[PDB]
Amino acid sequence: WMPAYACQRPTPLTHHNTGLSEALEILAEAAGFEGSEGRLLTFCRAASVLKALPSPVTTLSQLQGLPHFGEHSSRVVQELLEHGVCEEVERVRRSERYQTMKLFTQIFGVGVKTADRWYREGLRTLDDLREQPQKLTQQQKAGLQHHQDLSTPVLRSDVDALQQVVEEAVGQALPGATVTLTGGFRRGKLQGHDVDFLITHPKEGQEAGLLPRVMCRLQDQGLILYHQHAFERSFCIFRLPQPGSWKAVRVDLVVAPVSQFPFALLGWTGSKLFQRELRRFSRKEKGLWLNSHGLFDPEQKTFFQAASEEDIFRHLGLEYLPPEQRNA
DNA sequence: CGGCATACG
DNA sequence: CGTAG
DNA sequence: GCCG
Ligand SMILES: [Cl-]
Ligand SMILES: [Mg+2]
Ligand SMILES: [Mg+2]
Ligand code: NA
Repeated sequence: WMPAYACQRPTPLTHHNTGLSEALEILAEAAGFEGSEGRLLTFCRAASVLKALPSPVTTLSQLQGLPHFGEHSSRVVQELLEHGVCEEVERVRRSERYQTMKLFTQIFGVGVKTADRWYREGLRTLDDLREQPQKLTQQQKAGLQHHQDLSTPVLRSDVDALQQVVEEAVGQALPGATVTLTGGFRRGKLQGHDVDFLITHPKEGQEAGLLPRVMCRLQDQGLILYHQHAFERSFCIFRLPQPGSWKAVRVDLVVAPVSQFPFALLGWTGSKLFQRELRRFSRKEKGLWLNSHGLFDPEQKTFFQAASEEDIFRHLGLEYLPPEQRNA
């Protein structure tokens, strides 16, 4: 009675198998660092299955019949249950390759392919990167300059303050436009790496051209430490007040027309695995194509209208899950 | 075996 | 190539 | 790495 797709089952933020899921997610991350997207997906899916269980796994027996647990993931769990550590996981953790790829990929502007190239060139530390800055993109220069602040968690107190300043700019840019908190905070997280906001307007079409107007106003208020600048997604670094000072915070701003707002809200609320699984479910089980703009029936060549996330779950024949249960 | 989500900057 | 969930 |  464990469904195979993560979007078919509630996954709360906190659960009963934290240590086991964390170990599998190390292997998933390492698989991604080597370009093994299929193995990354299986380890992520197996980890997420454990997050959805109603109690702790105490015996290997309890994995039988669970989807995404075969010989490899079962052996990892068996060793953690019997010995408290998995040798494979500890070897990954200790490896120079894992540690450096993790360090490099957590820089804003650096992905797996860039990190891997730097690794092969012999680079290992952030100061190694700062010693050859003409090699860096301006986005990477920003990510490196701000790396320390961006490594500090954002608190829910921080979010409320940023939401207020974003609403002020949005209101001047387009009266009546609204700002909705999305991402991990909408799933109930008390901390985050960034803050995600979704912007729309109740009159279809009025949101066209909005984001440049919003960003120009935030920049004029001195709040933008970095951004890339027609566009509809902005990946920014904001100045957030602190006692006697301030800190840099990643903020994403997205604009959607109100007709697409439920699809954008669903996508930007995540989790990442939940959205991948939902889109896979849509296509492979229902023959419908889902993204953050809409839901397409490729046979009738028609888009589904949705007025709510509830509509979208119903369209897909899935029982509704609130954001707090999408923590796959 | 093929498949593994699907966009925008 | 990077970014997003 | 696992599923269908
Ligand atoms: Cl793979
Ligand atoms: Mg976020
Ligand atoms: Mg984000
Ligand atoms: Na990065």
